[PDB]
Amino acid sequence: PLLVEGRRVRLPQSAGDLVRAHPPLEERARLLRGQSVQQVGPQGLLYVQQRELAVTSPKDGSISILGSDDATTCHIVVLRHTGNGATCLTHCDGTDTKAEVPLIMNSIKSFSDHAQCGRLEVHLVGGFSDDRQLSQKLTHQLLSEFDRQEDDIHLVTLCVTELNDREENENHFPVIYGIAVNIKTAEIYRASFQDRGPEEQLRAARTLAGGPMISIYDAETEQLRIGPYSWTPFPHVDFWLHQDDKQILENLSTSPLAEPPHFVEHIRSTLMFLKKHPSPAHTLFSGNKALLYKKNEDGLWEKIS
Repeated sequence: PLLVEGRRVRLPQSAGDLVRAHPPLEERARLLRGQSVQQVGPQGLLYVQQRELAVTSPKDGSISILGSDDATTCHIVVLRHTGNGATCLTHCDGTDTKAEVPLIMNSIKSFSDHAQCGRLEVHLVGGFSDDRQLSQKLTHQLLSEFDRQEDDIHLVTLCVTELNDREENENHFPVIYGIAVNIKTAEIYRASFQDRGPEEQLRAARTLAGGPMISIYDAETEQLRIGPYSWTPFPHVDFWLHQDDKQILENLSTSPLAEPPHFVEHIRSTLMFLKKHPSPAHTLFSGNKALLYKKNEDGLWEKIS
């Protein structure tokens, strides 16, 4: 079940009510939202896209930071076992929370040396007071699915939906769009990311074409493993490529007036990839082999094999 201050949480309950009833959550939300946004460089970074999951631990000699960005209604989730340091960061968008939380739980529960020290701590960040109720729905699903777990999960950070909302000219949007977690130190902080590779477009196209949440990193070998992926031709991709920015925003985003400034540019690059690669299973991959990337000496991703 989900625990706060050592006691089970009553659900359903709004995130605002939960934080207001528990000073520790209120303090964490105050501090997190008050932090200035740090521009995190590529060294030792594993950037996690929407509908992706990455897990590793302090033993990792390649990755020291996990992060994700560009969350509007989406929630960034961090689950960490404080004893062995195993840390999983996931960028949820509400596609299948019921299936995604078990992916996160198993990502962490496989790690050994978990009984002598520490405990499971979960962190939820993202969303806003969007008039489609999408953020609120995702908050409810995440809290519910984590609470259904048998293991004790300690809710430490809850900065979602109305807690993450701001208003300008009567339009609402998120305060926090992105966060990073330092595997070694366990620090979670507001972050932005300029380097979101490798295979940025391929991974974006997979999600835009409707793929489910996937785990992208193999901690044992310290390798990003991308694909193989498969999809059918994206409907009317040419048509959507030739629409103006406004129609792209209103139709390919569920929070049209809250997206970051480079949203349309990024989705156009993704649509172009889909137009160029209508069926990638046998053209971007050979022998059902994944694309393998490792960190080089200077901390940047490099393709191998």
